[PDB]
Amino acid sequence: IAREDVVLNRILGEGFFGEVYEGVYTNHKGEKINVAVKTCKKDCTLDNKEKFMSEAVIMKNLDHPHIVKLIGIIEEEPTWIIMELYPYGELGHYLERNKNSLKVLTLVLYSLQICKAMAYLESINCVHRDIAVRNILVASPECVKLGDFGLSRYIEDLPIKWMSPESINFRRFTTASDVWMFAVCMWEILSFGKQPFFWLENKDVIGVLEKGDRLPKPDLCPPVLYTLMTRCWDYDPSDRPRFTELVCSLSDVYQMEKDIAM
Repeated sequence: IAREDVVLNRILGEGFFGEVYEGVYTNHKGEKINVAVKTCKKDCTLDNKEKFMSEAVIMKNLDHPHIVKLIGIIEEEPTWIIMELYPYGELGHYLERNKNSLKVLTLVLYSLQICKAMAYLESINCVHRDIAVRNILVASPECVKLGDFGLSRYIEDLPIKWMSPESINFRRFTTASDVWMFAVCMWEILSFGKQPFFWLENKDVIGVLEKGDRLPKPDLCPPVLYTLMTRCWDYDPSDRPRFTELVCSLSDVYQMEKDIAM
């Protein structure tokens, strides 16, 4: 991709490394595609440059239907990472807007799509750390895509309401802590974008969990899905389901629900 094929139109915001813009990419076929363009401060360390490109290389290579797509990378030295932009926007707002017309089948499907992307990351022992409806983008009513990795992976040695006990307490982040967090995101999806522990302050959260308390069953949540969430919320990471098993349970629930609705 040539720099002249991307035109920047406005500031989108500042991310962890720079300097993120909204732009238009023009295809070799001539199609105009809307894009986000992440940049890295030219006035920054060796190491941040490294990390900003490391992130670009992961997103480039994941190439998963339920992970947000990288369109290209301009390496030369005002570096642009060109990401696909999704005008349906964030899942949480999408679920809010559409609560009155969405069916449970659709929410199970979204949960299943994110689970598959996670099982892929799990296969390569790659920890995402940011599995939340605010960080998932609606490509189409048929397709959701998990967003950017949690930036804490770039900080040398917080979404507290989404995090496992060992993450909060001990800064531990494993595929197992991602499973805990995935189930919170499913809770959000089955609650139409409701924020987890919305009645608590961040400091309250660890106390409630130690006492064995958990997020309640969303009203429209299939019981099977709630007991599945409750297994993900085991204090013991090793007692938690792996994403591969989650993918099988969710597919089973999807096929069950699909028959129910037709």
